[PDB]
Amino acid sequence: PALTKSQTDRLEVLLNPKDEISLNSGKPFRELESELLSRRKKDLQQIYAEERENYLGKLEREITRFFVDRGFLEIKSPILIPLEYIERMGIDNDTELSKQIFRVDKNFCLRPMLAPNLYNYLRKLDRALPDPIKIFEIGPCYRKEGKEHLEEFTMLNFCQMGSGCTRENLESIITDFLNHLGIDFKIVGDSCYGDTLDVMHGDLELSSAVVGPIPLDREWGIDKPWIGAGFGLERLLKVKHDFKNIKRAARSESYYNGISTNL
Ligand SMILES: C#CCOC(=O)NCCCC[C@@H](N)C(=O)OP(=O)(O)OC[C@H]1O[C@@H](n2cnc3c(N)ncnc32)[C@H](O)[C@@H]1O
Ligand SMILES: [Mg+2]
Repeated sequence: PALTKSQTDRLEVLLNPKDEISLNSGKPFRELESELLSRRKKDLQQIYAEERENYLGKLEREITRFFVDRGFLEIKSPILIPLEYIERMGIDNDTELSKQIFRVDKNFCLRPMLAPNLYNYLRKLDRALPDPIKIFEIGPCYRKEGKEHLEEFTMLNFCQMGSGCTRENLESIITDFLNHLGIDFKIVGDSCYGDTLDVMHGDLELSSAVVGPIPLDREWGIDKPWIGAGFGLERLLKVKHDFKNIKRAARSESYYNGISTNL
């Protein structure tokens, strides 16, 4: 008897990218399932015996090291932010991203992006720190949203403001970063300040990057050249570990380092 679609779905939960097992050599479902359960249990046992690190935590630590070592100040800013910051980001009450915001009270929301707090840090730090100002943050962001989007995700955003804010410098930082992580990519932009660049892995967007200045800056009291980019950590993990589904890379009770916890 052929496997049912439901049975196949169940085995796929238990399958890890490089399992050499074949789902069509006569073995009944129960046997295939039992084999995969054994393997996934042994995977968790191995993590628990040796490293004990969560991939999302560990990636955050590796990225933090990378940016700190290259002169960028580590920021930890609020996750719960004023709703006014979203409007000030140019996201109107009729925009599609406006419908994706998780509101919390009359006045607050879960940040859907790192830009507003980083804008405020850039303005504030310009009074204390020498040119150029280099900062980054990694942490949770939220958007009401498939196989590439999560409602709860983790962004890296880095910024430089003042001298050296060129397209070439931005591309070089992106290039050093992803070659450090071991992640294949191409940078796409219309090749003729103002530019947005997409960092792609095949069809998957890893990042949107901006060469400022842009008109939005004045809303935030910023009037200097700047460059920056945001990367989703769950996307980076998905690519690095070859997960078929991004939910395997997320904060989750169903997956641990891309291993099913329903065993
Ligand atoms: C001060 C200052 C200025 O600083 C800056 O603003 N500097 C320039 C950075 C601007 C770009 C960026 N920061 C941005 O605005 O969000 P995005 O919608 O473009 O998506 C960014 C990335 O987040 C991930 N991502 C987004 N949505 C999701 C999701 N639902 N699930 C998983 N991953 C996601 C994914 O990797 C995507 O490519
Ligand atoms: Mg984008």
